[PDB]
Amino acid sequence: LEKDKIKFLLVEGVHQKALESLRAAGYTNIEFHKGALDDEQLKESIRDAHFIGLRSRTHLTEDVINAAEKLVAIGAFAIGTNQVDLDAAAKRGIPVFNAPFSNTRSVAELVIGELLLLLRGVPEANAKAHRGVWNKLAAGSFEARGKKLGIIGYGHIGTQLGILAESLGMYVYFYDIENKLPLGNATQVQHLSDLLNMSDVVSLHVPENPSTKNMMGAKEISLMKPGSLLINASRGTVVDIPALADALASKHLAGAAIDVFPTEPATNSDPFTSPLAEFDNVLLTPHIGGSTQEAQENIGLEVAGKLIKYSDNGSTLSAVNFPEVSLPLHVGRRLMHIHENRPGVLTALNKIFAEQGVNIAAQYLQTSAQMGYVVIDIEADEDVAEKALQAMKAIPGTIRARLLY
Amino acid sequence: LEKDKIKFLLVEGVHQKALESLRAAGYTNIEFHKGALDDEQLKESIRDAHFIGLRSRTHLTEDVINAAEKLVAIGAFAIGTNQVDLDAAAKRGIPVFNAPFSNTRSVAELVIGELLLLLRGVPEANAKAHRGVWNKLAAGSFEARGKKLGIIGYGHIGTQLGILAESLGMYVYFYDIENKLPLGNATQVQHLSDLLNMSDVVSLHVPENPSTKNMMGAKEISLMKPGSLLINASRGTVVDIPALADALASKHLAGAAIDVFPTEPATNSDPFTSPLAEFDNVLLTPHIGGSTQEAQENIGLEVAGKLIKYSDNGSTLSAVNFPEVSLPLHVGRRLMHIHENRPGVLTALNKIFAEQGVNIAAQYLQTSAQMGYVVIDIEADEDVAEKALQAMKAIPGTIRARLLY
Amino acid sequence: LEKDKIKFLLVEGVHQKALESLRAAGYTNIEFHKGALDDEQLKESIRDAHFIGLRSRTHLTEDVINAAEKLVAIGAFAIGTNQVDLDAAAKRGIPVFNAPFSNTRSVAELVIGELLLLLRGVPEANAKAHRGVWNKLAAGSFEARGKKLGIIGYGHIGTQLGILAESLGMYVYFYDIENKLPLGNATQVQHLSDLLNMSDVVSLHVPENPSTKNMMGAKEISLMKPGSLLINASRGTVVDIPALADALASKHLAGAAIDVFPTEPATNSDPFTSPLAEFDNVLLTPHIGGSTQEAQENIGLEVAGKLIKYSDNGSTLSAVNFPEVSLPLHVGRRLMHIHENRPGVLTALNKIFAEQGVNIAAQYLQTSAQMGYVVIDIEADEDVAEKALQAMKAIPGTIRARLLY
Amino acid sequence: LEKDKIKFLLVEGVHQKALESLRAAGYTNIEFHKGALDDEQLKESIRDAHFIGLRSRTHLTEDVINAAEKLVAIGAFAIGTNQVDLDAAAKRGIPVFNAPFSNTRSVAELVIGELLLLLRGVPEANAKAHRGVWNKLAAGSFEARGKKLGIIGYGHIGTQLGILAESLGMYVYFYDIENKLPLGNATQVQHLSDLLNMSDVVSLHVPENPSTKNMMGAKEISLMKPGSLLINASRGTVVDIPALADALASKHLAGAAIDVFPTEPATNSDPFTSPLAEFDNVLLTPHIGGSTQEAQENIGLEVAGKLIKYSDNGSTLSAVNFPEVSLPLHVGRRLMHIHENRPGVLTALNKIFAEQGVNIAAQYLQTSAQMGYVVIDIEADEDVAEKALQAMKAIPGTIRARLLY
Ligand SMILES: NC(=O)C1=CN([C@@H]2O[C@H](COP(=O)(O)OP(=O)(O)OC[C@H]3O[C@@H](n4cnc5c(N)ncnc54)[C@H](O)[C@@H]3O)[C@@H](O)[C@H]2O)C=CC1
Ligand SMILES: NC(=O)C1=CN([C@@H]2O[C@H](COP(=O)(O)OP(=O)(O)OC[C@H]3O[C@@H](n4cnc5c(N)ncnc54)[C@H](O)[C@@H]3O)[C@@H](O)[C@H]2O)C=CC1
Ligand SMILES: NC(=O)C1=CN([C@@H]2O[C@H](COP(=O)(O)OP(=O)(O)OC[C@H]3O[C@@H](n4cnc5c(N)ncnc54)[C@H](O)[C@@H]3O)[C@@H](O)[C@H]2O)C=CC1
Ligand SMILES: NC(=O)C1=CN([C@@H]2O[C@H](COP(=O)(O)OP(=O)(O)OC[C@H]3O[C@@H](n4cnc5c(N)ncnc54)[C@H](O)[C@@H]3O)[C@@H](O)[C@H]2O)C=CC1
Repeated sequence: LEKDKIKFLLVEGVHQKALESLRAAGYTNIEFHKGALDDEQLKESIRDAHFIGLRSRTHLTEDVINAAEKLVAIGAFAIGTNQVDLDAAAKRGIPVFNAPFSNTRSVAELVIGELLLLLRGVPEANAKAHRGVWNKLAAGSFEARGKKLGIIGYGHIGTQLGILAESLGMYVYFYDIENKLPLGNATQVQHLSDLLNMSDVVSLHVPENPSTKNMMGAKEISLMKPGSLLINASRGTVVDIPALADALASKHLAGAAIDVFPTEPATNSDPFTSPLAEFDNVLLTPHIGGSTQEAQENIGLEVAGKLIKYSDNGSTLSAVNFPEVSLPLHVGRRLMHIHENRPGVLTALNKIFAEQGVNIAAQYLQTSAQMGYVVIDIEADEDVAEKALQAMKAIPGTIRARLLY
Repeated sequence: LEKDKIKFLLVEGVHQKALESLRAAGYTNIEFHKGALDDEQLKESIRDAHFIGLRSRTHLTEDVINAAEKLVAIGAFAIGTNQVDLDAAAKRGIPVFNAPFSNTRSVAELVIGELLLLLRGVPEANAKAHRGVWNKLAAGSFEARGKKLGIIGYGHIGTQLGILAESLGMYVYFYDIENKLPLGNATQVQHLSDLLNMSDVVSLHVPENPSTKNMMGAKEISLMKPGSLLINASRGTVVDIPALADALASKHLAGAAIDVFPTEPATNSDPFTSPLAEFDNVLLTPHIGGSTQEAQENIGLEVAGKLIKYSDNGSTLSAVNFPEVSLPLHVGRRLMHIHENRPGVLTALNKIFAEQGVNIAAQYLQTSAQMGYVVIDIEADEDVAEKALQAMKAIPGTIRARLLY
Repeated sequence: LEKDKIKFLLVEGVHQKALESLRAAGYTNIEFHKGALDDEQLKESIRDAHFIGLRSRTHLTEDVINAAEKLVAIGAFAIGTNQVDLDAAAKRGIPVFNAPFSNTRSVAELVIGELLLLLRGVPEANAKAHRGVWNKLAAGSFEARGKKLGIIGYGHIGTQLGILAESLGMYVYFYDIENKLPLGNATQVQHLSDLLNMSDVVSLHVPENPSTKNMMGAKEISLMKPGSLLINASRGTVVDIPALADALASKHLAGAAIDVFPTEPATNSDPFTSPLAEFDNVLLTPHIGGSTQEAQENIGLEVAGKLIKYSDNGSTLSAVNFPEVSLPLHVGRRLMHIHENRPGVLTALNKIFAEQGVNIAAQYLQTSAQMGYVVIDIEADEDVAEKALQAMKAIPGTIRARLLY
Repeated sequence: LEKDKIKFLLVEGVHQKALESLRAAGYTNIEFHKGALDDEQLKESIRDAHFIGLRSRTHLTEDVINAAEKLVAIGAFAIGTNQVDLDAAAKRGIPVFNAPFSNTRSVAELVIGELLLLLRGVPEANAKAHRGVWNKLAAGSFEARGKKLGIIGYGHIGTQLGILAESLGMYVYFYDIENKLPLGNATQVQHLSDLLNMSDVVSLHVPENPSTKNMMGAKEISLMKPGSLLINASRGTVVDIPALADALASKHLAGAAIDVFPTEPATNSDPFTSPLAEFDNVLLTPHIGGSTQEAQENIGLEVAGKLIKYSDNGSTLSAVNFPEVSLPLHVGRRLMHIHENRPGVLTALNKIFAEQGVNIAAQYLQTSAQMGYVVIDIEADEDVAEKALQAMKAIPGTIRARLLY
């Protein structure tokens, strides 16, 4: 304590729940910033920080990282991590954590909201009325009850959209490359062409990979029904946008709602441009599918939590660049040791304790191609432990070591 | 039999379902127009029409009414009846029907879909995207789940909305002038000003009358929760729009969705205007709160129902310009008499039967200020019912009479 | 008022809500008894009572009734009415009311409770342990989730059992002689033999009529599956009990739960006897399917309510021995008149008013084979009304007449 | 391959599902008995058994354990393990498995079905019917819906019960020693004495330990609601039965249902006794709270699972007499070592590899007071893994070792 000494750098305004999680766990040394940092402020604030929490805007680059001399772990208080040089962090024994599934509710809700209005032609009607034009009609406008919703991608987000969708009395269909257990009354469809053929609304919730690239093409969309609707709040590489423009202006689709795009304005000052901008029957949203207070508080708890666990017990459960290891806290003293993955290391580490008659209660080592990470609980008094820490460090191939408690 | 001679006039493209169930009832004499008729064509095609179904643009004026020789009843295949001269129709013993509550589901689905998006600031963000501005920001966006919906007017629409909002995880509170039995875990607040203080979202669902006129004024809006949303898809008299504008401008409210206005464009070619058109964080819809295909079908089944029933059995249950009468069909010949509300008419009608030894089985007479309407079941031959009808037709004060069967 | 004068006799301890309903409506002249009355106390308490409320134990016999000289209406605060001489009451113009559907919840709950334990062999195990015998086994014992429940009789009770049954994850099947709209996920089965063939538990909810007499016979029960269960909380004539004994002792059925029997102990002191009494795997209950506080308070409100409505406005909606008539309360003064169903009466009644220039606002007459009942609102001051009341009485065929307000 | 040589012994008629999923895993060497084995047959059929699955009557005693030459692991296909000598099994490096929570649904369905009937006084009324007494009386019978269920111990069973009780319309409150996240609209009461004051039905679902021993004593029972019900299907230590008897006798409680007792009959031929056997308004069941066919199948899938896993990959996750170890299967040859918990063993094991240039990929060692258990993945040939195994087997302190693959 010596915890009043362990420093937390937090940028881009994470949720205050992250901060109150740290305090609750006795970590008060917090430097907090609402916005993002230029390099000279970043390189300067980070250099004596044991942990950093950032969002999607800060680039933790190989050099920024090597400029940080006391850095123990990194927390992406967000989903994405590409703003971070994982291999750079990993070579310095710095694990990186994220919040992969902490805003599925926000995405599910957005698609409900959006399909209701698109079904009803409200976006077109809303834009028209902001330009003085009144357009009252029932023809072409539908209720949601009794319509068939097709979910492409039945994961965390796809499944919970399913539930909200039944609650409103929609029939729910879905297609995954994996077989899944239908929830509520949902039905899996074998071929995508059949799902497309009988859905009134189609919503995509797939990840970003060669199999999902331009997955919704001219061909696929020609397979949706006349007057159907396409929503993409997944990833911007998933839908062929020019194919969709053609489909909107020929009126094969009645509308659409898009949140993610092949290229996205780098910041809020840069211009947004898309051929879909000229259609009033389309909703366009600045990749905000997950951008809520509720979600921002979820991520702030999970990721703040994840950092505290690692500080307090060395858990790398769910680290994205690192060997996963965690150990239930039972007995004696905890140490950890990150090193190059080569023979003899673990035996040298344990030999430090066998030689002097010290018992080892538990140990967990896991490896990646090039690196090994181990946690040991040993039974000894403070002194012996301080000293073994010292000896652990000298082991050929040692990257880093720490006495946790 | 007789049913073939009975001509039905349908204008303005009512729902096929009206034709279908008129047909199932044994009514096949039908002139159907998907469009509106012109003075010249209306007056020549209604000349021999026993019934007419119309929508919102056909104007049933005393001129037209008094020319239509054979007319028995009118059906407004809509909620409103301002297009029809109710007083003239009444004067000729012609009941007017409509469908005040066949729109319930469309208005509720609309309120939900709007409150989802406003909470998320999507309308404003969509507006910005369409003009090339990217505004990615999670501050101020909220999930719907966990928030408090405050419903004013817990009737047909209020209650069904509360159900949906509970399926979304919202907490449902309401305020009404009389005491209501709550559905699910909704909660009646006894004072309005508490209902407004606590609500994240307020939605109005009340009639148009002296007591609701500008009921949401500056005072009431100033009581709503800071950063809350107001939604009105009830009627256009109900909310002071200028005061709503001030509330939005000062940022006391974070948005609204208005579907009805103090005055509305008559045609669709007519221009629309509103102080609220200056806000991107406001949804403005052209009074389409009930404009769906499903609603058109509800209205179609129900109003045809009401005409078929009035035809087959004289029921004026739910007529809007008329004494309400209904009588279970059990026995004998049923006869119908419409007359001036003055002493002695009822007696003379019944005397036709008493004096010739004919037993009366049922009779229901109700009155308006000015008119009497009475249905009668008698126990007699066909001949007798026929002569009776003739005598009835000559009772002083008589407006019209009919042998139903 | 003159309401402090109108007397209510209440026997057999109806729920106190009935009493507080009467007070709320200004009727305080209440004689209340917990138990039932012998004839000499009954003939004596009833003779000056305008209304009586009884249960299933008091026999209101033709003579008891004729002994009551001020009796206006009868209320069966229960379902059954056979304890009452309907034709005797009806010939004196006394309508009889009941509570036909005010305990469906109590019956639905009982069958849930009972099928859970029967599935689990708990009744047998419970009786065994009260005799010192411990019998722990899993074989033959099942959970309710995933079992198929067959409802024979999908009415008020059958439908709500369905809902409770799905809540527990049972598959719900049913058979009715009428086509019905399935609730939740319930399925109608065309032939009874198929329902019997695939139900794990079968529960009967049919009325008492020639079509339901011994409906469950040896034949039918040989059609249930080995180890299935039969529950009857409908009527005692519905199930062939000796057929069921044979089926229980051969173990074709694993158990049963019966609440109603062909003959039932006339009172609580008389001996109950049945061949099913020797089976521990059978539940036997003293026709208590509907016997709850909740139900007793429901019936007390409905029936007390029904009496007050008739006193206050002459409504005979739902009277079981009487012509149904009711009139919305609009204008002037209300009178009612019960009479023999013969020509001339109604004309004489209305003539009383036509002759002196008094307007009639509304009238509702309805008839049975032998009797007519009419309600009239007329527009006159107190005096004219008192007098017409007097004249109404003298009309040949008049049974009874009353000035309500 | 090897899997054929691996003999599985199943006694006491476990669920077919155990055989099925053992088979799917590639394990077909199976001796199955639907019944219990006698000393003489058990000891000769287990002699070469690699695994054994048993129930409650087979007594795995140190005599049997130490004779069984080839035994690797034991599976208690039940919740309890008192029949197995855990300490002896541990001493020989033989883990014991069971299924503590495969019974959840059966106990909940039981509590519901019992609370339905007790509220309705059916047990007492059924008891009377069976001896020829008819007791038709609605006073004191209540519907379940609207009443308050008070759950003590909101774990696996507590929570799932609260869900069912909410489907029945009951209000769900709970009390637990640590803070729980409520499901549906359940409500955690912070003081127990408030939970007891307000409850109409109390149900206990807590472990057997020093803190629960007679936790429902005279004091606690006297705090329950007058006319309330107590249900215990947790464990027999938890409730003072004599004091429960006094509460029932004084009519402070209106009934109870007890499934577990301070001592229980061993065989089914043994006699049962309880002061509570004097009450008709008490349900007594022979500790069958989890005795269903479905539970037998759950337990069958799960325990076989645990044996198959320990076989295929060494996981001792959830073993009851053993260090818990689990390791993701990624690379190389996996080896397993069980030994005395004393300095120097770990080091010698790892030295076998370090000194011959063999890379260690993962390792998980956990310890009990007295024993060490460690799994290891190495990067080496088949020959090498084989010689290694031999050397490992000779490390001082070694109890047993195994080349998993
Ligand atoms: N719009 C926004 O602001 C945000 C976007 N997302 C994105 O939404 C997507 C889904 O997120 P989660 O549901 O949590 O991911 P998930 O992994 O839980 O769901 C992905 C599902 O897609 C299925 N799938 C993968 N490839 C497929 C293929 N090519 N064809 C058909 N099905 C396929 C997988 O089997 C899996 O079930 C992700 O790409 C995520 O990044 C997530 C949060 C916010
Ligand atoms: N946007 C659209 O196209 C449509 C608008 N509507 C309008 O919606 C409104 C509500 O419709 P329904 O629920 O069907 O009507 P409803 O008659 O069923 O419900 C009206 C409720 O408001 C309550 N109420 C009356 N005055 C009140 C006051 N002063 N303060 C608080 N509560 C009051 C009444 O007690 C009643 O419960 C009506 O004005 C109707 O014309 C209905 C359908 C479509
Ligand atoms: N156990 C008790 O303490 C009580 C018994 N009951 C009895 O339960 C029965 C059902 O009550 P409710 O559901 O309110 O009556 P209900 O009339 O609402 O339901 C009767 C249903 O049975 C169907 N049905 C009639 N005859 C049939 C036939 N022969 N074959 C197949 N289906 C047939 C009808 O179509 C109708 O849907 C009644 O007999 C009632 O008296 C009701 C309350 C309490
Ligand atoms: N009748 C039967 O045949 C069966 C009996 N059981 C018994 O049921 C009991 C509960 O089972 P599960 O819910 O699976 O256990 P669980 O471990 O999942 O739940 C136990 C809960 O009780 C709480 N608790 C512990 N001590 C407490 C105390 N002093 N006061 C209040 N709460 C306390 C714990 O925090 C935990 O939430 C166990 O004793 C188990 O052995 C389980 C299955 C069948």
